[PDB]
Amino acid sequence: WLGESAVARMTTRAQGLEELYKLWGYRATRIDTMCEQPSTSIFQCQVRQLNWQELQQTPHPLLLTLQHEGQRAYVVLLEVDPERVVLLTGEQRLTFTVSQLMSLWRGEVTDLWPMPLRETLRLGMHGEAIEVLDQLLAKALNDEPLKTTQFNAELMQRVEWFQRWQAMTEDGIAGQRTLARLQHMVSLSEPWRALTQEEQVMRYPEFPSLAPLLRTYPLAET
Repeated sequence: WLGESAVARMTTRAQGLEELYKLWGYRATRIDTMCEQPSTSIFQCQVRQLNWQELQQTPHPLLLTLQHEGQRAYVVLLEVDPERVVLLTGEQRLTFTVSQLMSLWRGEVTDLWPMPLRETLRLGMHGEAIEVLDQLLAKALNDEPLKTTQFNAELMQRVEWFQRWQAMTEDGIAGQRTLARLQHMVSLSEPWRALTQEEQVMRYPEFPSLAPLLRTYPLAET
């Protein structure tokens, strides 16, 4: 595996995704780690091809596919900067330089993120989905939520402010492009940040007790 056989511990995507779900605090089933659509919980799972510039911009951990002379292996990327990536193998925390990463990674990632909002939300609608919209927008904008259950005129102005920041049409409707960007960037909880930032209260590869996945979506009504 060039010189680093430790990185290549997890040999299937399902094994890697089981580990990636633990970073989010969840115990995943065999169905969840198939990464097939439709989703079986509020999480989205997508395989994508990234370049290194794109990988550096990831807003949350990813599963990297490593390839070496006809073999595949899978490792969790926990954090990344221009010089180094921090990898989780299911047994060890490793740091790789850019050179080490590029010798083994050919672009493929599998990305998991929570996406509880999967239907268009617009002015006049109300319900738990609107409260969740309100909370995610405050998190993305780094400011305060309205504490509203109603998609009102002021929430609409906040959708537009997010839309303009993200270079998307500023129609004030939280439709597919707007909710997909919002929920890939931020989540209601990000337990994985506990592993990023002496010595450690919970040392990897140990995890605290995991929760079952959330398998209901918040509703909204017209």
